[PDB]
Amino acid sequence: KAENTDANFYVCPPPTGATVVQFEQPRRCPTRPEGQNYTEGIAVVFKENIAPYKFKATMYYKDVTVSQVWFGHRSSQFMGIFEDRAPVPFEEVIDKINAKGVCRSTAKYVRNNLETTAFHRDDHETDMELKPANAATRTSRGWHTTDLKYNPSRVERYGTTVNCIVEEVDARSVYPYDEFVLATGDFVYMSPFYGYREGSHTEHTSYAADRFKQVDGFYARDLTTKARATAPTTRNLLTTPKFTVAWDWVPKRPSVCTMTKWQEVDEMLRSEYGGSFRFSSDAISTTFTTNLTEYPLSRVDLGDCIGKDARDAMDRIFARRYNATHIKVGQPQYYLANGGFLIAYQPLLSNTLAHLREQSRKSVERIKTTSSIEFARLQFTYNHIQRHVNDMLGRVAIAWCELQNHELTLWNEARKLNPNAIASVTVGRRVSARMLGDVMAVSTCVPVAADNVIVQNSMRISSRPGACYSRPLVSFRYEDQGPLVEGQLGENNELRLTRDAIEPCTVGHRRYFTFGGGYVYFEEYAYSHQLSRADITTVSTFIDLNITMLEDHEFVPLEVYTRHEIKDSGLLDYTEVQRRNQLHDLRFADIDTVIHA
Amino acid sequence: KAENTDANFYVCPPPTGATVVQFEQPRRCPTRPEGQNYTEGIAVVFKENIAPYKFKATMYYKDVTVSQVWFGHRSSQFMGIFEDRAPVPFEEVIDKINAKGVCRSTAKYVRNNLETTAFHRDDHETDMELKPANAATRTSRGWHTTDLKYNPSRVERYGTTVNCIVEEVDARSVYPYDEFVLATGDFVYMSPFYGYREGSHTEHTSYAADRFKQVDGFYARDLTTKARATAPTTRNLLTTPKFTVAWDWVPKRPSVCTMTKWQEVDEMLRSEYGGSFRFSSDAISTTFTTNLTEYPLSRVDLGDCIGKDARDAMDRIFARRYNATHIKVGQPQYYLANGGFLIAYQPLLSNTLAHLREQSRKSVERIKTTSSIEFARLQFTYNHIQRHVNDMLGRVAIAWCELQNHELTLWNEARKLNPNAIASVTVGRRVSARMLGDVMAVSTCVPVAADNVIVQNSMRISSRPGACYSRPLVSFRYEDQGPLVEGQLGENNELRLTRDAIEPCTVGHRRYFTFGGGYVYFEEYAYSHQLSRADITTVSTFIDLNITMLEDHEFVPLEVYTRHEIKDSGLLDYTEVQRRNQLHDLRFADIDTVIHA
Amino acid sequence: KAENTDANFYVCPPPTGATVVQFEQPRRCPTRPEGQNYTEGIAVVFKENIAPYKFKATMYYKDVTVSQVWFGHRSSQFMGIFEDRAPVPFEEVIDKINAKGVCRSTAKYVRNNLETTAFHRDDHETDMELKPANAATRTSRGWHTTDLKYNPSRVERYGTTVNCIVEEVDARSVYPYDEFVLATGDFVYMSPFYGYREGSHTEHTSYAADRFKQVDGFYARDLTTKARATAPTTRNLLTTPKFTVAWDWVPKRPSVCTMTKWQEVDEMLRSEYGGSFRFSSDAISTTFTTNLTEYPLSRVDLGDCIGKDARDAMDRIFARRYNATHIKVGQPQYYLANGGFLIAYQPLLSNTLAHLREQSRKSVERIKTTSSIEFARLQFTYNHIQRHVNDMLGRVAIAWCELQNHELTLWNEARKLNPNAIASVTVGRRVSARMLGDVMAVSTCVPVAADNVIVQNSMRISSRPGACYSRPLVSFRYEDQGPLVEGQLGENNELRLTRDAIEPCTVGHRRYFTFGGGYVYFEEYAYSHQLSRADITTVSTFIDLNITMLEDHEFVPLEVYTRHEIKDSGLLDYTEVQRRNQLHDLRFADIDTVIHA
Ligand SMILES: *[C@@H]1O[C@H](CO)[C@@H](O[C@@H]2O[C@H](CO)[C@@H](O)[C@H](O)[C@H]2NC(C)=O)[C@H](O)[C@H]1NC(C)=O
Ligand SMILES: *[C@@H]1O[C@H](CO)[C@@H](O[C@@H]2O[C@H](CO)[C@@H](O)[C@H](O)[C@H]2NC(C)=O)[C@H](O)[C@H]1NC(C)=O
Ligand SMILES: *[C@@H]1O[C@H](CO)[C@@H](O[C@@H]2O[C@H](CO)[C@@H](O)[C@H](O)[C@H]2NC(C)=O)[C@H](O)[C@H]1NC(C)=O
Ligand SMILES: *[C@@H]1O[C@H](CO)[C@@H](O)[C@H](O)[C@H]1NC(C)=O
Ligand SMILES: *[C@@H]1O[C@H](CO)[C@@H](O)[C@H](O)[C@H]1NC(C)=O
Ligand SMILES: *[C@@H]1O[C@H](CO)[C@@H](O)[C@H](O)[C@H]1NC(C)=O
Ligand SMILES: *[C@@H]1O[C@H](CO)[C@@H](O)[C@H](O)[C@H]1NC(C)=O
Ligand SMILES: *[C@@H]1O[C@H](CO)[C@@H](O)[C@H](O)[C@H]1NC(C)=O
Ligand SMILES: *[C@@H]1O[C@H](CO)[C@@H](O)[C@H](O)[C@H]1NC(C)=O
Repeated sequence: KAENTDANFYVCPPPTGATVVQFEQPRRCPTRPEGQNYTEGIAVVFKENIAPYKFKATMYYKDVTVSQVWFGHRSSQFMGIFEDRAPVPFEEVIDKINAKGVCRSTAKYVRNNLETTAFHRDDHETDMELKPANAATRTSRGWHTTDLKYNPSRVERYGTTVNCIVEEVDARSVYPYDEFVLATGDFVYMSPFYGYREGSHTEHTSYAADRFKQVDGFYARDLTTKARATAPTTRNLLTTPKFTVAWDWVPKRPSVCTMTKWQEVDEMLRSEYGGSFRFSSDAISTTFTTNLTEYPLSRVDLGDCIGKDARDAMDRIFARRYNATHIKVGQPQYYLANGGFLIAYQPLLSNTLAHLREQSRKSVERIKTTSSIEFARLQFTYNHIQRHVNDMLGRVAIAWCELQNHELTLWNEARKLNPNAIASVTVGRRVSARMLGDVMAVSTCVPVAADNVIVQNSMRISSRPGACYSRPLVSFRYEDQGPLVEGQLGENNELRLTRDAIEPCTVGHRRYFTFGGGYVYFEEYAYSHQLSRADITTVSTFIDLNITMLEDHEFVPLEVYTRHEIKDSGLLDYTEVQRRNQLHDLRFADIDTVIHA
Repeated sequence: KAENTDANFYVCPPPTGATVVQFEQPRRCPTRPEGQNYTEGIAVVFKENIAPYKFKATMYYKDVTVSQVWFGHRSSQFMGIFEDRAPVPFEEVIDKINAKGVCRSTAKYVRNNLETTAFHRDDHETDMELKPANAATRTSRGWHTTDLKYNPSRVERYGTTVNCIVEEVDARSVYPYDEFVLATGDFVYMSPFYGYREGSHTEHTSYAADRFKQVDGFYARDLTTKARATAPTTRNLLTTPKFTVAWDWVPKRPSVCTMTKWQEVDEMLRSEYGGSFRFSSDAISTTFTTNLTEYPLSRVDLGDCIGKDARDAMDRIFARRYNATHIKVGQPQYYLANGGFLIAYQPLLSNTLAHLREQSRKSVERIKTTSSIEFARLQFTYNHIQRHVNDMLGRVAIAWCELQNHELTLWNEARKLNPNAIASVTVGRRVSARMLGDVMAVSTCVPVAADNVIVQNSMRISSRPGACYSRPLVSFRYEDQGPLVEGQLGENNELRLTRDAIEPCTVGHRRYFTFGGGYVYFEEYAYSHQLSRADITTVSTFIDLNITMLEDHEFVPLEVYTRHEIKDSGLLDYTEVQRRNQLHDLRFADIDTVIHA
Repeated sequence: KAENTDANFYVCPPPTGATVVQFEQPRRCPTRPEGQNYTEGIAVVFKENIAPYKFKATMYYKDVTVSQVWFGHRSSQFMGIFEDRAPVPFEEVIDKINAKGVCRSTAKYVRNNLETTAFHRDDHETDMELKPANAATRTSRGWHTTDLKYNPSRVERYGTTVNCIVEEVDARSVYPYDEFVLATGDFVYMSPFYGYREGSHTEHTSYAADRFKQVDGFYARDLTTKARATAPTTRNLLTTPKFTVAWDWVPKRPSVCTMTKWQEVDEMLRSEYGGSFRFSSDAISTTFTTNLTEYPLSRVDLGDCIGKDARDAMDRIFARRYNATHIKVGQPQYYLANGGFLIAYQPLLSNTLAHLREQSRKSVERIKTTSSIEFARLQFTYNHIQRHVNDMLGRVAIAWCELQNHELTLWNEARKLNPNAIASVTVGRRVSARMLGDVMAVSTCVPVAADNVIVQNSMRISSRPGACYSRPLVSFRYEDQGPLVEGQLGENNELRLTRDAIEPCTVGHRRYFTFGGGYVYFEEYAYSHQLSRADITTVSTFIDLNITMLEDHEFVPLEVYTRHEIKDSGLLDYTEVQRRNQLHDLRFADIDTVIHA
C-alpha cells in the first residue's frame, strides 16, 4: 500500500482526439533604442550678480569742534561741546591737498542756511600739511591735520578746533547704482557713473550741479610717498553738506554686470529630449533644462561682462585639450535654464566627424536665480540612473525573449517523447496527451486517492516464465468503495490500465520507482520496501539565483548651519542694539514727570 | 596519437547501482506583493512664518532747532546747534492736521523733566499748512511745514526753528508682537494690537495710559488730495517722547499667523508604511513622513490664517479638476511631518469607487521649520526608485524560478538519451550514469592522460567484411606505463571498453570526431588527419546578454552662493561701520593727553 | 492548394557534407567580487565655528547731562542740552560699588583733552547707592543712581546731572578675538584675553597700559542680593573714554575653538576605495571622502575643544552599546573630508574577530566649511544604490551564463532528433541539417512560393492496400512555371522529395498538419479542409516576464525660504534706515540756500 501518501495519483488513458492544442509561436523580441545623441562642448554658467558694484574713492572733510567751558575754583567742566564734520572746498582739494599735501586751518561751509567760518585755535588761517592716521588694524588709509581739541583758557569764552581729515575708503553701489555708500556708513545720493562725458549727465543726482564737478587730466599725488602723476584720471568731485568725496569716473556698462560667472564647465554634453535641451556636466554632477531657442544678451540689463567673460574662458579652455582633438563649431550659444541660470555653450566636434542646426538659434529686464542648485544635481542623478537601469533592463527582456524562442525548439522534440508529461506541464495540470499529427490530442487526467492504492509483490509473470515486467502491477479505486482496476503503474503516479509494460527477466535487477511521497524498491523483480526522497541524495537541475530587494532608508532633516546659527554669526545685531539703546531711557529714566517752582 | 592535447580523457563503464540520485523538485516561486495602496488627494503645506507682521502707520512730530551764533568782523560761526525731534500733541493731530491739514508753528512737549516751548522764528504762534516733502526716490510719503533753519540776526542771541513733520512709513512687528519699529529705525515699545476693544488692554505697553489713545469712528483726511472720510477706523494714537505715531487698530489673531502657506499640491498621494504616512507630490518631487494621528490647530499659537488659507486653496483646486472626476471625503486633515512642516490634506475618491478611517483622526507652543527641504526630495527619490527596482527585480526571480520549473520537464526526457552526459553535467564532474528505474545509478568517471592515447587507422573490420564500425577503435593507459586496453571511443572523450559500436560499411562515408583539443577525421572508414576546432566554423547555442555595471561618480561640494557672498550682498555692514566709526577717534585723535596752565 | 498563405515554404534534402559546423563551448561565468570590507566605528564631525566667542562682563559709567535753559514770561525753552557718558574711575569701582554698592554723585574724567568735573545737582559730592533699572523685558541686568535730569532754576545758568549707571551685558568677540563688542553696540579695541598672567600681555590692546588693570583674588559682590565672594576671579578692568568695562580674565585656547561639534555618529563605517576612505553614516544618510592619511590638530588654530569634545563624546557612546559587544582599537583618528569637514573616528572590533594599519596614521591655519552638506548625502545615496544594483545584476549574468551552460546539454541530445530544425534555429535560417559524426553537415534550404503548392486528397496507397502514408503527398514549383516535383511534405513546411514517410492504415485516423498560415485536416486518410491557427486553442511554452522601464521625472527648483524672505526676516534693515535717515534732510529741507542781511 502507498505508505508515503503526501501526494496525488492520476490515471491517464490515450487522450481522445478532442481536444487538440498548439504551441505559442515565437514572440517578436523588443529592439534596443538607437540611444541618445550627445553633443560634446564647453560651457560657462553665469548667475544673478547679487554682489554690489565695488570701487574706491577718497573723502575730504574737517572735524570742527566748538567747546564752551565753565571755570570754577579747583575745577572745570565742559558746558557744551559742539562737534561737526564739514566739507573741504573744491579749490582746497585741487590747489592745496593734491599738489602740496596741505590743508587750511580754517573751515568755511554752509550749515543750516548760513556761512559759518571756523578757525583752528581761533587763529589766523595757516596752511597745515597732512599726516597719516594712528594705529589702524584692518583699516583703509587716512590722514589729518589737527590732533588735539581746542578749549577756552582759564578764567572764572569758546574754543574751536579744525582737523582737516582725508580718508581712503571702500565704496559700495548696488543696482540700479543710482547712488552709493561708504565704509563710514555715509550715503551719497548720486549715481557713481554721473558726470558729463558719455552723456553721464543722464545719470541720477540729488544735488545741484555746482556741488558736483569733473576734473579732466587729473594727476593724483599719493601722499606719504608724495609720488604723483602715476596715472591721469577723470576725477569726479561731489561736495556733500558734511564732506567732499571724489573718485575716478568710469564707464557704467563695462564696469558692471547684473550677472556673475559661477562655473567653467569643460565638457557640458548637450542633448534634446521632449522639446528641451540637456546639459549634463558629469564633472560637477549637474543637469540643466532649457528651451530649444537661445537667449539674446540684448534683453539683458548691463550684462556686458557676460559675453566678454564667456569668450575669454572658453577660448582659454579650448586651448588646453580640444585645440588638438576637436574644432570649434560656430559662434557662442546662450540658453537659459530653470532656476534662473544662464548657460554659455560652445559645441565641439573632433576631426573624426568633420552645423546649420547651430544656426537659427535666435524695455529691458533682469534675471533672478535660485540659491539652491540641488534640483539640478537631482535631475542629473535621476536621469543618469534611470537611463542606465532602463538601457540595462531592456537588454534582459530581449535576451529573455530570445531564450524562450530557442527553448521552444527543445519543447517541440521533447513532447514527442513524453507528451503525457510535457503537455501536462504546458497545461499546468495532469492531463492525457498524445500527438495527433502536428498538433496534440489531449484530455484531462483523473485524481485518485493514494490510500486506495497497493502494489503487487511480484514483478514476475507466473504464466510467462523467462520474461517479466518493466513496471510492477498495481490496483486502485477512485471512490472510497469503488471497483478495483487491473491497471499497471506509469511514470509519475499515472495509472496505465493497459498492462503492456514488460521486459525479459534480468540478472542483478535493482530498480527504484516513484511511489507517493517517496519511492518503492524491488530486488530481482521481488518487492523490497518503501522509502522517502530524503534517503536518496538529491541533485539539482536548477541554476541558482540569489536576489535581495533594496532595503528602505530614512533621510532625516540635516543642516550644516541653521538660520539661527547665522542670525548669530553677525557679530553685531543692529536690532539688539537699537532695541536696548532706545530702551535705555525707559530702563534708567522717567519720561513722564514734570517739575517747576 | 592525440595530437591536440589541451584536454582530459575519461573512461565510463556502466555505473554500478550505488550510488543513486534524484532530481530536485520544482521550487515554490515567490509571489508579487499586493502592492501599495495610495490615497489620491489635495494638500497644502505651511511653514514657520519667519516674516514679521507688516502694517502701515503715520508719524507726527516737529524738528526743533535752537541755534547760537557768534558774530565777528567779516565772518560768523555757529556756536552750538541744538537739534531735537518733538511729538505733535494729540489735539493738534485731531483738530489741526486731520481736519485742515495744518500745524502750529510752536512746539510744547516734555523733555528732561520740564515743559519746554519752542516758537518757529521765535514769533507768536501761527498755524501753518503742510506741504509734501521734496524729491524722494523709493520713499513712503511725508509732509512738513518749515523748510529753513532760523538763525540769530547780525550783531557782535539764539534762534529756534520748528518744522512740523509728518511721514507715512512702514511698520514691522515680530512675535510675540509685544512691540514694533518703523522705517526710520525708531522703536515703539507697545504691542501694535494694544487698545481697549477686544480686551486689547491686555496687550503689552511700556507707556502710561495717558500717552496712548484710541479714537473711534475716525475719518482720516488724505492730504494733498485733501480727500477725507474714505473709510472710518479705530485710530490708535501713541505719543513717544520724541514723536506721536498713530495707526488703525486691528484684531490680532486674524491679522497674524505664525505659519505661512508655502506650496499648493494638487495631488499628494497618501499611503501608510511602518506606522507612518506617505505624502509624495510627484509634481514637486517630494515625500513627507508623518505620525498616524493628526494635529489640532488648538495647540497652535495664533495660527488662524492656517485653516482659513487651507480651505480657500483646496476648495479652489477641487473646482478645477476633481469637481467632476472625484468627490470630497470628510473634513480637512492636518498632519505634521519631519523638518517642522505642516501638511493640510483633503482625501479624494472618484465616483468609480463610491471613510470612517478618515474620522478618528484626532499652554500653547510654536513650530520651527528646517530651511532645507532636501531630505524630503531625497526620500521621495530613493523610495520611488527603490520601490521600482524591487517591484521589477521580483518579477524576474519569479519568471526565472518558473523557467527552471519548466526546464526540468526537459531534463527528465533528456537524461534518458545520454545519462552519461546529462548526469555528468548535473554532478559538475565526469561520471558514469545509467537509469536504474526512475532514479539514476551513477559512479564517477576516471581521468586518463591524452599523451597515452592513440587511434587505429582502420574503422573497418578485416574479420567482418561488409560491416564496419560506427566509432574508430582506440587504446590507452592510466599510468605512464599502465596496461593497454582494447576499448573503443565514446562521445566526449569517453573510453568505452566494450567495442560494440558498429555499423555496416557506407558509401561516401565522411565523419568527424571529438579528439582532444581538436577533432579527428576519417574518409571511407580510413584515417585522414587531426584538426583544431578553429577550422570548423563554430555556431553558438547561447542567447547573448551584454551587461554593464553602473560606474562610480563624484559629487563635489557645490554652492550657488557661499555665505560670504551673502555677508557681502548686504550693501551696508553695521559692523564695518561701527568698527571704523568707533575707531575714528583712535585713528585721528589722542585720548590720553591732558592740558592746563 | 495552400489556402492560408501568410508563410514561406522550404525544401530540405540531406545536407551535403560541406559545410560542417560545431556548437560553441561553455563560456567562463564571471565571479562575484570578494565584496567591500567595512570598518565599524564611532565618529564625530566638527565644523568651521562661525559662532563668535561669547562671554559676559559689566559696564560702569555715568550719564552726565548739562542743560541750559532760557526763561520767558509764562514759558521756558531748553537752549541746549549736552548729554555725555563718562567712565566710572577704577578706584570708584573697587572701593565704592563693589564693596558697598554705591557711587559718587560726581564725575571726573578726561574729555577733549581736559579734566572736566560734573556734580549732580551741582552740589557737593555725595555717595549714592545704586538701584535696579525699571521695566526691562528681555534685557540683561542694570542699575543706576540718578533718575531725573537737573535743570536751572526759574529766572529771566546751567544744570548738570550725574546718573552713575552700571549694566550687565553680553560680550561678543570674533576671530582673531583681538577685540570685542557689547549688546549696547559699543566697540572695545582690546583682545578679551589680554592681561598679564599666561603672558596675556602678548595679546592686542589699543589703549595705554594705565587704562587697563587686572585685579587678583577679586570677590564680586552681587548687588540687590548684596551677596558677595561667591567665587574669586582675576577681574580685568579696562577704562574706555566713554566708560569703564570689566570682566573675568580667562585663558584663550581652552575657552575658544575655531571648530564646533556638529554630529555624533554612532556607526561610521570606514572603507577604502581608490586611494581614499569611505565614511558612510547610514543613520544620517551621508558619505564623506578623505585622503588616506590623518590630520594633526597641530596645524589647527586654537582648536583645543576639538580633541576634548571628541574624546568625551566617543567614550560616552562606547559605554552605551560597544562596551559589551566590541572593544576600542587604538588612539583617536582624525581625517579631513571634502567640503571642509573634520572627522574624528575611532575604529571598533567585536571580540569575535579579536591594528598596525591604524598606526602610521600620521605657521598655523584655519578651516573653511561648506554650508551645504548635500553633495555628501548625494554621494552616500548614489553609492549605496549603484553598489546594490551592480552587486545584484552581477548575480544575474552569472546565473544566466550558467543556465546557457546547462542548456547546451539539452541542445546536444536534441539535435540528434531534428537536426533539420535544431540547426535551422541555430543558424537563424532554414537549412538542411544532418549529423556527420560529432559535427553537423549542413546546407541551406530553398524558399518556395505557397501559391504553387497543392496537396493530394488521398493519404492512402491505391497500389499498396492495407498500408498508407504517415504524411500526405504534395507538389510544387520554385519558379512561377517551374517543373512539378513528386515530393512529400515534411515537418514545418519542408518539401521532402523522397516519399518514404509511410504508415499502415489506421482506424479512427484523425490528424492535423501545418499548412501555411494555418493547418490542413484529414479524416481516415481522406482530405477534409484547411483552417487557421485561431481555431486551435493555443497553449504557451514561454515563461512570461512583464517589465516596465522607469519613467522620467522633473525636479523643479524648490526652496523653503528664498534669500529675499531672509533679507526681510531681519526686523530692522540698517540700510533702509540710514538711507531714509540720511535722506531725511533732502526730503524735508534745503541745503543750498544762504541767508544774510
Ligand atoms: C542617435 O540616435 C538617433 C535616434 O535614433 C539616431 O538617428 C537614427 O539613425 C538611424 C540610422 O543610423 C535611423 O533609425 C534614423 O536615421 C534615425 N532614427 C531616429 C529615430 O531618429 C542616430 O543615428 C544616433 N546617432 C547618431 C550619431 O546620429
Ligand atoms: C492594496 O494592498 C493591500 C495590501 O495587500 C491589499 O489588501 C489585500 O487585499 C487582498 C484581496 O484583494 C487580500 O490579500 C487582503 O484582503 C489584503 N491583504 C493585505 C496583506 O492587506 C488591497 O487589496 C490593495 N488594494 C486595494 C484597493 O485595496
Ligand atoms: C574583503 O574583501 C577583500 C578584497 O578581496 C578580501 O581580501 C581577499 O581575500 C581573499 C581570501 O579570503 C583573497 O582573494 C585575498 O586574500 C584577498 N583578495 C583581494 C583582492 O584583496 C577580504 O577577504 C574580504 N573580507 C575580509 C574580512 O578580509
Ligand atoms: C521656455 O519657453 C516656453 C514656451 O516654449 C515658456 O512657456 C517658458 O516660460 C520658457 N521658459 C523659461 C525659463 O523662460
Ligand atoms: C593645444 O594643446 C597643447 C597641449 O600640450 C597646448 O599646450 C597648446 O597650447 C594647444 N595648441 C597650441 C599649439 O598652442
Ligand atoms: C510622532 O509620534 C511619535 C510617537 O508615536 C513621537 O515619538 C514623535 O516625536 C512624533 N513626531 C513628531 C514630529 O512630533
Ligand atoms: C468642474 O470642472 C470644470 C472644468 O471645465 C470647471 O470649469 C467648473 O468650474 C467645475 N464645476 C463647475 C460646474 O463649476
Ligand atoms: C588630499 O591629498 C591630496 C594628495 O594626495 C591632495 O591633492 C588634496 O588636496 C588633499 N585633499 C584635501 C582635502 O586637502
Ligand atoms: C555597557 O553596556 C551597558 C548596557 O546596559 C551599560 O549600561 C553599561 O554602562 C556599559 N558597561 C558598564 C558595565 O558600565
